[PDB]
Amino acid sequence: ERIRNVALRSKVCPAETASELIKHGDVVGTSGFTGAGYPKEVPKALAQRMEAAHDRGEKYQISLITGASTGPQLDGELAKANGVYFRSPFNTDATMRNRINAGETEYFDNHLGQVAGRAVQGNYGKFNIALVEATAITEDGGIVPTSSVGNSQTFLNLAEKVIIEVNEWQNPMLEGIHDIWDGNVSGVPTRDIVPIVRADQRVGGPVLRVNPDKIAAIVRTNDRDRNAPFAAPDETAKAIAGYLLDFFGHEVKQNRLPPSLLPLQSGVGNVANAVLEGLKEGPFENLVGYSEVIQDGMLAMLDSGRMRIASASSFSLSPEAAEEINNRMDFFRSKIILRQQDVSNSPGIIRRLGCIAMNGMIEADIYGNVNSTRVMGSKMMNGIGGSGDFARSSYLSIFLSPSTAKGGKISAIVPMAAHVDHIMQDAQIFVTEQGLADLRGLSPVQRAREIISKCAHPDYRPMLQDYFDRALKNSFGKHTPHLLTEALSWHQRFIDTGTMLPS
Amino acid sequence: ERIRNVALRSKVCPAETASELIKHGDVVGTSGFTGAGYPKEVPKALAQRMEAAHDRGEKYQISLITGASTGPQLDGELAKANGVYFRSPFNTDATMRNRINAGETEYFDNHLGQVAGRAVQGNYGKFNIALVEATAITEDGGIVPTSSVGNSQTFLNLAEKVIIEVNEWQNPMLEGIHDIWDGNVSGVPTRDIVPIVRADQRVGGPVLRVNPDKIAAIVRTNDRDRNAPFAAPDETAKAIAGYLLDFFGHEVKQNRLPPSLLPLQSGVGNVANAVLEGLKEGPFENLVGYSEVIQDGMLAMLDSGRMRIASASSFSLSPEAAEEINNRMDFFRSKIILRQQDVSNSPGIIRRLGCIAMNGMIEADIYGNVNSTRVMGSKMMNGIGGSGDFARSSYLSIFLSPSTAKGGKISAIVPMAAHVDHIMQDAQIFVTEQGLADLRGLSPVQRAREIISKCAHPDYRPMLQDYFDRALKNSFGKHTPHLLTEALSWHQRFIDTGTMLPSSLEHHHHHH
Ligand SMILES: CCCNC(=O)CCNC(=O)[C@H](O)C(C)(C)COP(=O)(O)OP(=O)(O)OC[C@H]1O[C@@H](n2cnc3c(N)ncnc32)[C@H](O)[C@@H]1OP(=O)(O)O
Ligand SMILES: CCCNC(=O)CCNC(=O)[C@H](O)C(C)(C)COP(=O)(O)OP(=O)(O)OC[C@H]1O[C@@H](n2cnc3c(N)ncnc32)[C@H](O)[C@@H]1OP(=O)(O)O
Ligand SMILES: [Cl-]
Ligand SMILES: [Cl-]
Ligand SMILES: [Cl-]
Repeated sequence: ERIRNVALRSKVCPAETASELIKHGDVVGTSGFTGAGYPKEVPKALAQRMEAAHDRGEKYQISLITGASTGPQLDGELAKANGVYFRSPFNTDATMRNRINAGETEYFDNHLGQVAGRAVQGNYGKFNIALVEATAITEDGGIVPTSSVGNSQTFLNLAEKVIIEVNEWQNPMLEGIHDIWDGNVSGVPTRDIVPIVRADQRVGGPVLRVNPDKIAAIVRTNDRDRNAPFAAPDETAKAIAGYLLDFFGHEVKQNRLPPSLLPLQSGVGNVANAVLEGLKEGPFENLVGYSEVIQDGMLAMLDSGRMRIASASSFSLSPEAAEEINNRMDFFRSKIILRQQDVSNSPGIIRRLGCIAMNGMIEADIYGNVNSTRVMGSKMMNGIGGSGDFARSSYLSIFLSPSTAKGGKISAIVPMAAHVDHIMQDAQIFVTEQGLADLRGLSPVQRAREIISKCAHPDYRPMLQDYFDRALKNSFGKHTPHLLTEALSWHQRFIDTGTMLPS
Repeated sequence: ERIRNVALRSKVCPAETASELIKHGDVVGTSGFTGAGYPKEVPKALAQRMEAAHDRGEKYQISLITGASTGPQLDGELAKANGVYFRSPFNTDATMRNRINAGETEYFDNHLGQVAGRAVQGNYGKFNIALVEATAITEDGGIVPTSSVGNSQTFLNLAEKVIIEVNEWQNPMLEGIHDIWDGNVSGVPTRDIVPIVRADQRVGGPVLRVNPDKIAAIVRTNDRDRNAPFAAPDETAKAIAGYLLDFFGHEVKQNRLPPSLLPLQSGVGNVANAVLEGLKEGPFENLVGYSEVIQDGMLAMLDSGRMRIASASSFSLSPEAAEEINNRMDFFRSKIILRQQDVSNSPGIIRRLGCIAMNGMIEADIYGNVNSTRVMGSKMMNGIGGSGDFARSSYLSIFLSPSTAKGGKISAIVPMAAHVDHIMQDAQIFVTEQGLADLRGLSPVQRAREIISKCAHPDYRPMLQDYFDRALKNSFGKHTPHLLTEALSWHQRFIDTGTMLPSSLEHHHHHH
C-alpha cells in the first residue's frame, strides 16, 4: 500500500473528478523535470475537458509552471488541447514547442535555479493548484517524490489546493534517495545560509512536507515516465569527448585541476552525454557529480566506478537506462542524491564547490557569445534551463557542439549569434569535432582568432575569417569588430535558401 | 608617522626608482576602484620611462589588472605613453578607452566579483608586481587601504614583488573602515562559506596582509583621488527617479517590499543621484546599502539616519563630498563598510540579502535584452563592471535610462541590441523618462508590448511597433519575432548618417 497515512486514503478520487478542481485561468504548479516525475493522469483528463469546453465556446486555459520539461501526458496532452496560456520554465515536448513558436502559448524560460524564488515573489501570480506525483505517502503524511524533486516543495507551499498523483509505476525504493531542505533558499530575504560544502552532503529529509488540509484529491495512477534515448556517440561526439579529455589531462598535469577533477555538471543533450561516456573509461578516478540532471552517461560513470557519487535534481534516463536503474536501485540508491532544483542550481553553491560546467549549444559567434535556445534568433528549441546558473558560477565553463548542423547546411560558428544566452564572460572553453579553443586570458579579437582556427568547420572557416578581417578594417569600433550589414546575413541566407553556404 | 613598522621604513625610496622595478612584459595588479585608491606617483614615473624607451625604439608595455576604474595618473598616463598591452577588468579613462577601441590595448571586461578568482586561477598569467595605495602601515606590517579595497588583497597574495604608495592626503581615520577577510572567497575550491547575513556585518579585519619580504619599495605620496564632478540631476533623471520611487511605494503598499525596502545597489551618475535624492525625501525608513560604491547622496542619508549602513568596495564622491567625508571621517567610519570586491560583488551574498539592483544601460531591445558596454556592437564604453553580478543575483533587477541618446538621434530602445550584456532573464523592470515597464510574469512578445508602450520615446515608438508588427507576421519563429534583414539596420543608419531617424525621401513602413 502506497498511501500509508490511513486518514488520507479517504481523499482518493478519480482523475476526472480531480481535474474539475482546476478552473479556467488557474496557475498550476507541477512536479516534473527532464521527463521525470511529472503528473500524468490528471493532465490527460483536464485536456479532454478543455477540448469539450472549447467546442461549447467556453474558455479553458491554465498557466503551467513546472520544475523543467515534462512529457507527452502533460505538455503534450495540454498543448494538443490548446489549454495552456502561459508556460514556464522549460519545455522539450514537440507539440508544446509548436504552440510556443506559433505564438499560441506564452513562454518564458527562467534560469531553473531562480524559478522557486520568483514563484514565491508572485511573478507567476497566485498558485491555485499544486499537482505533484508521488511514490508514496508516509504514515505521518510526508510526500515521497518520484524520479525528480524539481520545484515541488515550493509549489506545495504556495498552492491553495493540492492534488497528489500516487504512481504505482514508480519504484518504491526511490524513498530515501531525495534530500529536501527545511531552510529558506528561495523565500523572503534575508535567506538562510545553505550549509552544503561537499557535493555528497545531505542536509535535509526524504519527504516533501504539506499540510494535509490542503490536499483536495489523491489520484491513484499507473503510467511510465517517458523520455527519448540518447544518440550513441558518433565520430563527431567522440572527437569532441577526446579533445575535452585531453584538455582535462593537461590541466591536471599543470596542477590547475586535482586528479579527481572538480564536481562535474553535464548538461542536457547528446554531446554532453557522449563526454560522460568518454569519462567512464577515463584516467580521472573518484569523480563527483554536482549537476542539474543525471543522464545515461553519468549513470554509466557510476556503474564503472569512475564516479563515486552524483548530486542532481532529476534523472534524465533513456527508456532502457530507466529500466536499468530500477532493477538495481539498491546499488544506485547509495550513489545518488536528488535535491530541490533551487539547491542543485544555486549559484552560491556551484561557485563554492568549484563546479566544471559542460553544456551544449545551438551556436556561438566568433567572439564566443553563445546561443542555447533560439534558432535564427526567434524560434525556441528548449530553453536556457540551468545553463546560465552553471556557466556563470562555474570554475570552468565549457561549451560543446558539432561545428555544423542540419547536414552541413548550418555553421555552428557564426559572425554574430542571432540570440545570446551566454555572454563572452560566461564561456571559457569551446569544443567541436574540429578542435578545442581555450579562451582564458584573451580579448575579443584574440577569442575570434582561436574560435575560428580551432572550432569552425573547414567549409565555413574561410568565410568567418573573411568576415573578421573585413570587420577589423571597417567596423565602427575595433574592440569587438562587426559589419552590421552582414552580421546576421548567414542566418538570413539560411531562411532564404535553406543553407548558410553561398551558391 | 604613517609607517608604524620600523623595519619597513628602510624600503622607502623615490617614485622613479620604484618604477624601475616594473619591467617590459610584466603583469601588474593595482589598487583602484571607481576612481578611488589607485596608485598615482609610480605610474606617472613609469609612463615617463616608457615614453623614453619608445622614442629609442625600445619596447616597454605592461599588462594592467585593477580593481575597477582608476584615474588620470594611472590609466591616463600609461595610455598616453602607449604603455599597456592588456587591460582588465574595467576602465573609464578616455585615453585608455581610445587605445582599447583602436586595438592598441587588448581588453577584457570580466565580471568584477570574478576577477580575483580568475587571477588566482592564472587567467592573467603570473603577477610580477602588486602596486597598492595605503593610508598607513601598521606596527605588525598590515597595509591599511585608502578609499577603496577592490582586489588589492588578491594582488598582494599573487605578486612576486610589492610596491606600496603611502598617501598622506588620505585621512588617517580611514583605518578601521575596511573589512578584509582571510577566508577563501576566490581561492582554490572548495571555497569557504562567506557568512554575511546583514549588510552591516564585519567578517574580517582592518588591514591587507602581505609577507614583508615581498615589499620591494615604499613610496611616500600626497595626491588627490579622481573626484568626478557632481552629476546634477536634470529633468530626465528626475522623471526616471519619480517613476521608480512611485513603483517602490506601490510594492510596499502591496506588501511585496518592506517599508525599509531591501539592500540597495545603484550605479553612479545623474540618475542614481536623483534616486538617492528621492529616497532622502520619500516615505521609507531604515534603508540599507549593499553596493559597489558610496555616492554623495548617501552621506546625507547616513547623517540623518534615513540610511543605517552603506556597504561598498569604494568611494565614488564629488570633491565637495570627498572633503566632507574627510572632515567627518570619525562619524562616517561607523556608518560605512568597505569590502573586497569579490565580497561586495559576491552573487551568493547579493541573492541571500535580496538586493535591489538599479543599473544603467546603453540600450535595450524590444524584448528587454540589455547592452551595457558596446556602442554599435563594437565600440567599448566602460565595461560590464558589476552590473551582471547584481542584475542576475538580485531580488529585483531594474534598468534605468533616458529613452534616447545623442540629442535624440539614437533610440535607447531598439529592434535588436547590437551587443548583449544582460539577457531577458536578468532584467525585470525598465524605467525611462517616458515611464516604467514592469515585465514580471511576461513572455518576450508581452515584454515587447510593455517596453514599447511604456519606455520608448514617442519619436521612435511607431518605428518600433512597425518592426514588431511585421516581425510577428514574417519571423522564422514567433516566440521572439525578428526580421534579420533589418534588425541591426537602425545602428547601421546611425553609423552612416548620424541618426536612427529615417528620411522621408525613402519608404518606411510606419509612415503609412
Ligand atoms: C544545466 C542546464 C543544461 N541545460 C541546457 O543547456 C538547456 C539548453 N541546451 C539544450 O537544449 C541543448 O544542449 C542543445 C543546445 C539543444 C544542444 O543539444 P544536443 O547536444 O543534443 O545537440 P544536437 O547536435 O543533437 O542537436 C539537438 C537539436 O538542436 C538542433 N540544432 C543544434 N545546433 C543547431 C544550430 N546551430 N542551428 C539549428 N539547429 C541546431 C539540431 O538540429 C537538433 O534538432 P533536430 O533534432 O534536428 O530537430
Ligand atoms: C554595479 C555595477 C554597475 N556598473 C555598470 O553598470 C557598468 C556598466 N554601465 C555603465 O558603464 C553605464 O551605466 C552606462 C551604460 C555607460 C550608462 O551611463 P550613464 O547611466 O551615466 O548614462 P549616460 O546617458 O550619461 O551615458 C554614458 C555615455 O554613454 C553614451 N550612451 C548612452 N546610451 C547610448 C546609446 N544608446 N548609444 C550610444 N551612446 C550611448 C552617452 O552618450 C555617454 O557618452 P559620452 O561619455 O557623453 O561620450
Ligand atoms: Cl578571463
Ligand atoms: Cl557563501
Ligand atoms: Cl519572471
